[PDB]
Amino acid sequence: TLSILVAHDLQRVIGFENQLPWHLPNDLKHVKKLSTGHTLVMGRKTFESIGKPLPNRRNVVLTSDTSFNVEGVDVIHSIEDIYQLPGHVFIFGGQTLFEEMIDKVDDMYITVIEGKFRGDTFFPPYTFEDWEVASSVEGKLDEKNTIPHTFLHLIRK
Ligand SMILES: NC(=O)C1=CN2[C@@H]3O[C@H](COP(=O)(O)OP(=O)(O)OC[C@H]4O[C@@H](n5cnc6c(N)ncnc65)[C@H](OP(=O)(O)O)[C@@H]4O)[C@@H](O)[C@H]3O[C@@H]2CC1
Ligand SMILES: CCc1nc(N)nc(N)c1C#CCc1cc(OC)cc(-c2ccc(C(=O)O)cc2)c1
Repeated sequence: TLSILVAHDLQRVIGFENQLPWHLPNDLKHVKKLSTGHTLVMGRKTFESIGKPLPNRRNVVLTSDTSFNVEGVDVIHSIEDIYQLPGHVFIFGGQTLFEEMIDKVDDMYITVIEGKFRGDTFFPPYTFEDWEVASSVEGKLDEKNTIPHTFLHLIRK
């Protein structure tokens, strides 16, 4: 399976100045649950924003840099390489990769952050006319998760 995995706000912001604009531990756990034991594919800038590979899953970075080498990271150099990756593969970021892959993926796991943040990085527009809602689960608010958020699993019609 090829899936998108993304958290975006009400205006599809996903990033600002190399950071996630919000602090939502529930969503980090969501990502850990979905992608542990599987594969994340991300563009070079997203990887550098993170700074290191995420544990207990395959980390694949897409770059044109033939010198790029990071222990624990597998490098690919073309979009076509993604399709040769075995198992459940999650397109993880950023804006550029999402723009390249949104018309190709089977389904999307979206965390909708119910706020309006300043951003410089955006998920591409999509329409629910093209996507069936397999599930929609509101995240719980608490001490450490203080912005409303909803977990969507959308499947291409
Ligand atoms: N929540 C997120 O996903 C976040 C992502 N990070 C943001 O991405 C922000 C905007 O840059 P963006 O172009 O969207 O970055 P991504 O696609 O990760 O990475 C772009 C890089 O992937 C590579 N490029 C993507 N498509 C291809 C491709 N088709 N072939 C070869 N390389 C790929 C290429 O790397 P390279 O310059 O080292 O060659 C390209 O410049 C950038 O400012 C990063 O900060 C945010 C923090 C939040
Ligand atoms: C974790 C945020 C996130 N949520 C969902 N649902 N989908 C995604 N694709 C991303 C993402 C991403 C890229 C990214 C950028 C970044 O720049 C600072 C940081 C992270 C990040 C931060 C914390 C953790 C963690 O503690 O588990 C993991 C990734 C992750």
